[PDB]
Amino acid sequence: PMPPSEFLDKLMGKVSGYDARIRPNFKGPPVNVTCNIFINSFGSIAETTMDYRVNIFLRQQWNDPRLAYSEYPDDSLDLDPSMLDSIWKPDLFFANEKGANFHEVTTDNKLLRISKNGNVLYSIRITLVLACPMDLKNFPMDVQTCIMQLESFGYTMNDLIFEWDEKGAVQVADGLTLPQFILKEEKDLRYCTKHYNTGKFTCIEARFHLERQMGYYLIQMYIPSLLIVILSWVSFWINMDAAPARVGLGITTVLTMTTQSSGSRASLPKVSYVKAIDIWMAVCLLFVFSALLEYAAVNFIARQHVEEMRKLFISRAKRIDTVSRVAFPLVFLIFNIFYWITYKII
Amino acid sequence: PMPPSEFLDKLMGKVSGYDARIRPNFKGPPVNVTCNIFINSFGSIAETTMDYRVNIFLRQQWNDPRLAYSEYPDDSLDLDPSMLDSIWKPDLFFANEKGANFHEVTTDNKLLRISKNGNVLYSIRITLVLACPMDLKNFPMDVQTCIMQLESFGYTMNDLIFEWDEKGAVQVADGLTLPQFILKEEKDLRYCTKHYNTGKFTCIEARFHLERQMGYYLIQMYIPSLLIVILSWVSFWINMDAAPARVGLGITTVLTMTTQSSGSRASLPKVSYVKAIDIWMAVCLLFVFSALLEYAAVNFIARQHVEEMRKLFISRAKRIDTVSRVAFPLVFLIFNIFYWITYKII
Amino acid sequence: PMPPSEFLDKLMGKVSGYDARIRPNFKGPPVNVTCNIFINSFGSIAETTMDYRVNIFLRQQWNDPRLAYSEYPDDSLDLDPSMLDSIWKPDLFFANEKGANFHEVTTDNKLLRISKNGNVLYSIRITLVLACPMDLKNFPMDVQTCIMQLESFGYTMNDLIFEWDEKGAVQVADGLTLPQFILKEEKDLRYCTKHYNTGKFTCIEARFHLERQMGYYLIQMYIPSLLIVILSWVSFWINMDAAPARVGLGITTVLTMTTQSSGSRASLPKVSYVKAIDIWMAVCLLFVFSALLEYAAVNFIARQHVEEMRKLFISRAKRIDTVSRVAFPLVFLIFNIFYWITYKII
Amino acid sequence: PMPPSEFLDKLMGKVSGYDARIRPNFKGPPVNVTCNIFINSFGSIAETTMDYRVNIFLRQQWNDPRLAYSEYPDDSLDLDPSMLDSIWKPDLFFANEKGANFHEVTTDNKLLRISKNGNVLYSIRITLVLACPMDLKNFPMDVQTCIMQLESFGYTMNDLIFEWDEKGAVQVADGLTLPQFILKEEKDLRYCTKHYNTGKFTCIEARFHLERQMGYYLIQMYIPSLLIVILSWVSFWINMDAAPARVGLGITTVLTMTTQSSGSRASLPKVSYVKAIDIWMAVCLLFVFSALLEYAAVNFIARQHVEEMRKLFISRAKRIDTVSRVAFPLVFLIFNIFYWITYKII
Amino acid sequence: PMPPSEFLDKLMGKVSGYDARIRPNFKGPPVNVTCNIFINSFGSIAETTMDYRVNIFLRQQWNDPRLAYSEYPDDSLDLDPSMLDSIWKPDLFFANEKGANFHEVTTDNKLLRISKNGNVLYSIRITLVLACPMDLKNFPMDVQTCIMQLESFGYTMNDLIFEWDEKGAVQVADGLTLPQFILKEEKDLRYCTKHYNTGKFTCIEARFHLERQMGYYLIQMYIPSLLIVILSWVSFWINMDAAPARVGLGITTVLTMTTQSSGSRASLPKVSYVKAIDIWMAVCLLFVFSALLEYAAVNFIARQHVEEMRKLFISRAKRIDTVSRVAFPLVFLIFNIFYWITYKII
Ligand SMILES: *[C@@H]1O[C@H](CO)[C@@H](O[C@@H]2O[C@H](CO)[C@@H](O[C@@H]3O[C@H](CO)[C@@H](O)[C@H](O)[C@@H]3O)[C@H](O)[C@H]2NC(C)=O)[C@H](O)[C@H]1NC(C)=O
Ligand SMILES: *[C@@H]1O[C@H](CO)[C@@H](O[C@@H]2O[C@H](CO)[C@@H](O[C@@H]3O[C@H](CO)[C@@H](O)[C@H](O)[C@@H]3O)[C@H](O)[C@H]2NC(C)=O)[C@H](O)[C@H]1NC(C)=O
Ligand SMILES: *[C@@H]1O[C@H](CO)[C@@H](O[C@@H]2O[C@H](CO)[C@@H](O[C@@H]3O[C@H](CO)[C@@H](O)[C@H](O)[C@@H]3O)[C@H](O)[C@H]2NC(C)=O)[C@H](O)[C@H]1NC(C)=O
Ligand SMILES: *[C@@H]1O[C@H](CO)[C@@H](O[C@@H]2O[C@H](CO)[C@@H](O[C@@H]3O[C@H](CO)[C@@H](O)[C@H](O)[C@@H]3O)[C@H](O)[C@H]2NC(C)=O)[C@H](O)[C@H]1NC(C)=O
Ligand SMILES: *[C@@H]1O[C@H](CO)[C@@H](O[C@@H]2O[C@H](CO)[C@@H](O[C@@H]3O[C@H](CO)[C@@H](O)[C@H](O)[C@@H]3O)[C@H](O)[C@H]2NC(C)=O)[C@H](O)[C@H]1NC(C)=O
Repeated sequence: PMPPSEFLDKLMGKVSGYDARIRPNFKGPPVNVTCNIFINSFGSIAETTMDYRVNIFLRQQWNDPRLAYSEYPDDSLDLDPSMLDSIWKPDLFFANEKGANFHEVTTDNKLLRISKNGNVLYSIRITLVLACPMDLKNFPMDVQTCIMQLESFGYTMNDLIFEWDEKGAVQVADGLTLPQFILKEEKDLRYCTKHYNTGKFTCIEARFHLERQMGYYLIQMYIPSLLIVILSWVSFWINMDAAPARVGLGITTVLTMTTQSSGSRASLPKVSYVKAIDIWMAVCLLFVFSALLEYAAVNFIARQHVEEMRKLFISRAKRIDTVSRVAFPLVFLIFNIFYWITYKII
Repeated sequence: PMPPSEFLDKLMGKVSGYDARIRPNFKGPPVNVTCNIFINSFGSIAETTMDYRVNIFLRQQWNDPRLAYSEYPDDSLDLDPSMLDSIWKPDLFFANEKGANFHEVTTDNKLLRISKNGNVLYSIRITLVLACPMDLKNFPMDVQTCIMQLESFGYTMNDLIFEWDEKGAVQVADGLTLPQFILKEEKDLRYCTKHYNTGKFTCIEARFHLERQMGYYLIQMYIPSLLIVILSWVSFWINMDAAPARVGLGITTVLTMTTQSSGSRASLPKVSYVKAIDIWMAVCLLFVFSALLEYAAVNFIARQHVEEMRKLFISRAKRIDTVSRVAFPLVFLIFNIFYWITYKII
Repeated sequence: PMPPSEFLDKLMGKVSGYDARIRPNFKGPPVNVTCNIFINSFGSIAETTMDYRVNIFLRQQWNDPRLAYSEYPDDSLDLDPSMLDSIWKPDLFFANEKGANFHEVTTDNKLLRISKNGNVLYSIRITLVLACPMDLKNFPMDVQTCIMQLESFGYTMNDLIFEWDEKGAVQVADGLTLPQFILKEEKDLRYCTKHYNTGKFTCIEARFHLERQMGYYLIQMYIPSLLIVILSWVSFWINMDAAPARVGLGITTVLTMTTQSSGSRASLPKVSYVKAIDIWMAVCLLFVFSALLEYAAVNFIARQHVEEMRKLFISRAKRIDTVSRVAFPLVFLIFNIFYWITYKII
Repeated sequence: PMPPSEFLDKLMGKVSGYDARIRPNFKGPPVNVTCNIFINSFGSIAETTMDYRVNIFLRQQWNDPRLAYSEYPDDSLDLDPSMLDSIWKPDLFFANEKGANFHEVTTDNKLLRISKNGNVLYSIRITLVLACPMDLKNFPMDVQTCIMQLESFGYTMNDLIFEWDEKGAVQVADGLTLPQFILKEEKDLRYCTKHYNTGKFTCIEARFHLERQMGYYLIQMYIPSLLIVILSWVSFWINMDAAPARVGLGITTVLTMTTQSSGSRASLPKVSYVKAIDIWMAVCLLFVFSALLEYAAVNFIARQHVEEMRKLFISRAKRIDTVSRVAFPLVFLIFNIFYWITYKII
Repeated sequence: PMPPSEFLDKLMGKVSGYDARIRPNFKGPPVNVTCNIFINSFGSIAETTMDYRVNIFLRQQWNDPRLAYSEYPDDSLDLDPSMLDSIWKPDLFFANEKGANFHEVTTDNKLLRISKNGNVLYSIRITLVLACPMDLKNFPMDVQTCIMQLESFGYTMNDLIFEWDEKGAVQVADGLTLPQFILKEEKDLRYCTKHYNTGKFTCIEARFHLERQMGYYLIQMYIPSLLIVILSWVSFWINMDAAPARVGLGITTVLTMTTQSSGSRASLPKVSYVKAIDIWMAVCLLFVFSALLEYAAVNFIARQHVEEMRKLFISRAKRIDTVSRVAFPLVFLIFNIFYWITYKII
């Protein structure tokens, strides 16, 4: 006899003086709530909004001496979420929620079991859209650090303390991959204790290091910006002194270079500073604009101008072509060395 | 006399000791819940978010010996959703919900009938937005496998086991078509039993094989990329040695080829690897860029340069034109053989 | 004396044995619920999602012999939605809901009146986002047929039957117009009785024939595609044998023709088959691409090439121009006859 | 003594026979509910959906003789929204809701006070997304008339009548401006009484005349369409008889004119008819396309062609240039007079 | 003994005559509620909608003499949100809500503590989407002032007065940064007392001065608009009297200048007036269009035209080139001085 749901209504009901509005160990030491999470889903990391969506299993463990049964033979008593509002629960929240919700499909997704000595496991499923500030100084090569922090709202430090457990405080699902990022295995765990004019409130947080996948931006933004500089080096071969087509190749490789420089920031926040994709576009814009300034310098030296003088201004307008045909694969190559050593090391 | 709604309140009410917070066969064998789904709607398969929306009829069948009436003459007793929170129900959920809801139009869309021996049918309507990781290595020719899995949240393996029924575990509606995909008839059914630090929980899943319709990408992305290579072969005929228009056709078929290569990935996730639509664009980019590098080689050989020597540099700059007029329909044709046999077989 | 709300609480309350969980005519003939709708709003007919939004007044009429009062002098008793969950209601739903909601502004928008013999009128306001598969074979000239179907969820055919009433089963508001479509006056009304593994369930449906307004696509997509073919016929007049500008007009009218062919499908689903707007773009793409292949054929015949021989290759390269200047207004006109007779008849 | 909340529970509670399900003046004259609104926010007037969002204070005043206290000394008794569902309220709704909601921040935003003679003031805050059909025949110069109508849902004309009050039936906030429109001060107030097959229901409505701000469309769409016609008049000066650049200026001013004609309708509904911005684009498309047909006519007359005959065809191909250089500032100016007098008067 | 939750149910329950529907100091002086906020998150400041999203901690302090306990030994009694609807609360709302919500993750995020003398602290977490009208006369250099105002809804001025506290009435989080703006430290605090036809209602508000970051618009919109003017100055060097390429550089630098002038207002509201980014685009449009009107003036003077007369029309068409090659770096530089002194001072 003695089923658990009838027995546990005796443990927390009208008799035995249990009050769900009062924390355990009242007028004594604070409640030590230890926590760990299990990340089911991760991603949709937007940058116009600067937020990310996570789907976690928030597990909470504390001790409640009023729920310590002694004569019931089992070791754990589950509690379905119909009677979930009948015991004490910590008032945990996230300091960067930006909208969140539970999951209530076919049953309230809430887990609650009570051990013999009073250890209470409390596991719920939460979908969060957490805010993290994006630092985009070196944009295709940055390592973002987006955090999540777990505060108390109504209980101060002298009544309720949050801790991480030592046995794997952040678990990650097995095949959890990201379309644009990779989640590094080392996850920092530190304190974030807040001081308001109301009091000091407990806080624990977990950093997540997000490294980008450079392989996408190496296809769309780097190679067509490297192919268009080779396209601007075709103008050094067309008719070798003067043409109406070297102007047509000098203009047109600045046009789509301006479009690709403007199209590279189509889905980005309007940040105040210069980033890594800017000084790849705004330096390769010089290598396609100096190729048209050269033909403007050739067509002014060649068409300026006797017998002796004919040997002068023709050998001077050919010296501009056959030297800058090789000098631009030296200036563009010495920048391409300097660009990647600056950013791949950082 | 004895109406069912008054009779069944005797079966589960205050008398007879029925408690909806306690599973059937308590302190005994686990509850064997068998399930099958009926897909009403399918689709809106996004790839930026990597998710799909489904609209199912979730049927659940278990046995409850406390609900086994004997003296009532009927074989089945329906139960409207007003008294739905009064019997035991399995706490099923989806491990990749990503937000979901019920349907509550004109009545809570819930079905519940109880047989004589205790068999309980439970059919509800759920709209899900399920997550599936997209593998886009061969993008217009891939066969996606998007899954859905049905776990328990509060009952472990020794208390509740999920199964698929043998009589058509996944039904599909009659005229259910997809705008971009086709749903294959063979649907895999296997186990996905999860191990956490709380316990081990039951899980059953059903795979759906989604094959794309290549007919859309054969019109927008393949034929204008095949027409623009024919457009670049017009330059082998214009004035046959030298023109200011062969540059104008050499530049311009790289411009919109760059735009079509960039516009082909307008609604795609920023994946790290190269896909099948990339190495169709980034190889046909060579066939429109080598056609301009040829005229840069023709205009350097023809305009380089006597009586005997005049026969040399004219017959040499015409040999470049009349051979590569036929060689490029050999190189582009030998790639076009190699590109489709690689991907249509896989 | 005897107010209705006090009298009707006697009619359905604890006394007289009324039970809102039991259908009328129990253990007898099925309940014949007759229905008609009033479409307030219609439209926002998307095609990427293939759905439409409607705003209806759902009226339901059935008979309930337990509500047949006799001695109260009035003919009808209204029932405000505070006591709405106290009588029986049919569990109607829509088989293609895709999310829906009620309207609860300043009062629950629900109407309920009870006649003397037991006739119960029940009118509620529902906003639906209904799904309909789009058939886009002849896209600017198609007649779409989007339906809505009204099923029962928990009551089978032997307990509850849906019917349309004979007195105008679908009413439409007076000034209801659509931005892209016109709603035809003939609305089909037929049965859609579903067979599941649970039972057979009643279903009635209403077809809505949606004919497009071709006047939008006649301005944006047809006239600039007809103007660009006239633009390609300008090249037959420029210098009459050879120019570096006939190449520039031959290239450029393929460029924006490719963009307009790609821009015409900017807000469309990725369907597997070819549609009517495709073979207007992909045939007028030939009339702007054959005009450049002609000048490539002229510049190869003119620049190929004596005294007698001079009369040959000049009269042959002029014969190509002065015949195809008139032949292309014959080939483009004989397609334009064949294109519209195929689609305006269907 | 005698606080209001204890006194008013006597006025509407179990004693005195008050029933909130029964309208005042029952079996008598209908209830005359007078209404006025206060528009806090207005705007976000979309045209793809053809709707606008408003944020109003809906005030309702009626008479309830059962709430007419006599011996309590005050003149008004406020009623907080905790007891809001305990007296009678009219079932007002909007016939063009398209989704709406209340505001429940820190308290249900509901006001309710009861005078001595029975006058009841009832003020709530509603956010509406109201539908209005857009008439876009003269699109940048139209005066839109978007309405809002307030019906009853359960009470017919012989039980409940809506009226506007004479003392400012529509108030507008002080600094309420709009980004694209201006709200005219004259607001029409008329009746909209509906007839259904259920009965006839009361309805009152208020028209809002919305005049556009033409200053935006005068910058983006009119001046670059007027600058590009001046750009097409540059071709009458370049080399004065024949050039390969007059073709290049003739083609290119049709290209971006086609893009600006297509880009002007980027965020507009797909209406069946022609509008005012169309016949500014589709007439200035002629003035940039006839300028290229002129050079095609010049290059056919000049290059057609003796001593006497040389004076003929040179003075004939120059007569085309020097007359149409001045005739096009006469034809484009006589249309520009005719265009604005047609639309600014209407 | 005497736990707080049992003691406080005596303080506000059935005994002691406490009524939560009645404000403190009834029939006396008004309730002086003092407020201060803590901005957690700020931003997503849209301009098409003209709104911003804030995430605040709304603290409210007032005095309630009915809650002034005397014999309980503690100084403050917390109150969890399960009993939150049992005492009096001010009916605060925001006059520009535009939709808002609470936060209910793992507990209702509400704080409530009661001191000994009756001081009641009440702190809740609210997410707001507040409306502010944008003034965009000088668009990249403006200082926006977006406000938030806190009114009462049901209590007039003679019953409830809102105030700001003197001890830091608006606190901001530590590392709160914005992607496009910076939040100035001086925050104005003034009154906004409203007068309706119902009464006069209290209101307090806080101004937030938002200054833009000009560094984004200095990269995308200013440098490619300054590079294209240098690109138009290349045409003064190409062949120095006449070319078919100076037309090709005169047309093309107007094309993308028109696109950049249209693309700069891609995500902006359709305002009626001219802004700062307009008269940078619409003046640099003149410097790229007058460079083509010069070559049309050169090609008409040079190609107009003896021995003496040959020296006239060649020295006249070269005087146009060599003077306007230096005059345009004087006119564009004297505007660039006048443009920034006008706007950076304001
Ligand atoms: C929750 O965790 C905190 C911190 O782990 C516990 O506080 C600690 O409690 C112990 C025993 O009450 C304290 O030790 C005591 O130290 C004092 C000198 O400070 C001395 O009288 C004894 O040596 C005694 O052992 C310890 O100082 C204290 N630490 C802190 C930081 O407060 C708390 O007891 C835990 N509460 C529960 C309910 O488990
Ligand atoms: C739910 O399904 C499971 C699996 O089908 C059932 O468990 C099975 O129960 C039977 C009978 O209790 C077990 O057979 C027994 O085998 C043992 C040796 O293992 C031996 O003493 C007898 O031969 C006896 O027949 C069977 O092993 C067991 N299988 C597993 C995997 O546990 C369970 O009974 C079902 N529960 C209900 C309520 O239907
Ligand atoms: C709801 O509507 C259905 C169909 O209109 C009604 O069913 C019909 O009921 C009548 C009278 O009970 C049946 O007529 C009977 O026919 C049998 C032979 O079939 C014979 O014994 C008599 O001639 C008798 O009149 C009729 O067959 C039956 N039709 C069907 C398709 O079932 C039903 O009665 C209606 N229920 C209510 C509550 O109005
Ligand atoms: C609500 O407003 C309506 C309309 O303003 C009121 O109806 C009006 O009531 C008066 C007095 O009952 C009627 O006057 C009567 O006219 C009849 C001839 O029609 C004659 O016997 C007398 O001369 C008498 O004065 C008036 O006709 C009637 N008007 C309409 C259109 O029905 C109604 O009484 C108001 N109800 C309340 C509760 O204020
Ligand atoms: C809430 O705050 C208001 C304003 O701070 C308080 O109103 C003020 O109350 C005091 C004392 O009742 C008034 O002083 C009195 O002035 C009159 C002449 O006006 C004279 O008889 C005495 O000199 C007396 O001190 C003061 O005028 C009044 N101010 C206003 C603007 O009304 C109110 O009492 C506060 N309520 C609570 C509950 O704290």
